[PDB]
Amino acid sequence: AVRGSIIANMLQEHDNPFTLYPYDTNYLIYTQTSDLNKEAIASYDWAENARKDEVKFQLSLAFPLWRGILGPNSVLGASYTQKSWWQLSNSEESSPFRETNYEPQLFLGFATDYRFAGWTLRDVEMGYNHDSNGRSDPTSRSWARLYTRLMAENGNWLVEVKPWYVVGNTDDNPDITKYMGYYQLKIGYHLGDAVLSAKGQYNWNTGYGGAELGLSYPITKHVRLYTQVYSGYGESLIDYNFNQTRVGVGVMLNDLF
Ligand SMILES: CCCCCCCCO[C@@H]1O[C@H](CO)[C@@H](O)[C@H](O)[C@H]1O
Ligand SMILES: CCCCCCCCO[C@@H]1O[C@H](CO)[C@@H](O)[C@H](O)[C@H]1O
Ligand SMILES: CCCCCCCCO[C@@H]1O[C@H](CO)[C@@H](O)[C@H](O)[C@H]1O
Ligand SMILES: CCCCCCCCO[C@@H]1O[C@H](CO)[C@@H](O)[C@H](O)[C@H]1O
Ligand SMILES: CCCCCCCCO[C@@H]1O[C@H](CO)[C@@H](O)[C@H](O)[C@H]1O
Repeated sequence: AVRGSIIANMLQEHDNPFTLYPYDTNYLIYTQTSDLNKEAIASYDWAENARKDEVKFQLSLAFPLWRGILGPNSVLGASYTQKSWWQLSNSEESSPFRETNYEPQLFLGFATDYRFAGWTLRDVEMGYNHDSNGRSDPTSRSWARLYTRLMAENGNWLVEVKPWYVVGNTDDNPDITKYMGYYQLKIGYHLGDAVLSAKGQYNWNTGYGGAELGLSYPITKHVRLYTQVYSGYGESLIDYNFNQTRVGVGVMLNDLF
């Protein structure tokens, strides 16, 4: 059961306060994109010398703020997630960071046990999300969402849906919905210790969207070899309206399950 189940995991108490909880996946991979969006970041010095090969990484942690707030198997929690695109090899430019996306959340989560013809709905999570790239104009992007996260498992499968509703200011990128849509779908499949996964969003009206396929395998007890292939719009905020295909290879700690 407790395999990829975020909320139930947060409920399990740690003896050491400095032992964190994983929310999303944690990885650092060496990537190569098909197109490096220069239009958007043109304001930057290095902009011209921008290379199509960046070190991409994602950090993702959850913090239980208050267990049992709404009954047993409930938690008022927070998570922090950060994706970074880093022109590491771009030595002529002093290895700049092209983009970072800071994504903190505040939610009410529940660990559950509903049945769906084989499936079990394990997580039901409802919260506020903020995602900005901490840039001063013009390369500044930001948007906010009220969201619901639902995860269910059934054998080697995991399915998580995340519908959302936009709230707050969207001026840095008013039309962001046109590229992101109204929800995120995520599928994981366990083939032994190999984990195949897919994560995506798609605005069924505008035809815009994006996908991310992944495959990982344990290098050791805690670290995995991870291969990623992103294609489409919205890889990062600064490229939300930019299309691209990105293949990368690197290491991972936790996968979706
Ligand atoms: C975990 C391994 C990755 C190590 C990366 C080194 C830490 C550098 O840190 C990065 O510096 C950038 C420079 O402004 C910031 O934009 C990023 O937000 C920050 O993560
Ligand atoms: C929409 C609000 C999400 C539901 C979360 C509230 C947590 C309740 O918890 C649920 O209670 C059910 C009893 O009816 C049990 O059958 C489920 O296994 C249990 O997870
Ligand atoms: C299901 C409830 C989840 C608790 C979410 C924490 C929400 C606190 O988040 C708040 O949401 C407001 C939206 O009404 C925004 O205006 C505030 O800026 C934001 O801080
Ligand atoms: C638990 C099942 C819910 C899955 C979430 C999918 C809902 C996203 O559905 C979207 O809702 C929008 C709002 O009206 C519509 O404009 C879009 O056409 C529709 O795709
Ligand atoms: C989101 C990740 C993409 C999922 C595609 C993986 C398809 C899994 O495919 C499954 O493989 C099993 C073992 O070979 C078979 O027994 C099942 O019949 C088959 O559905």
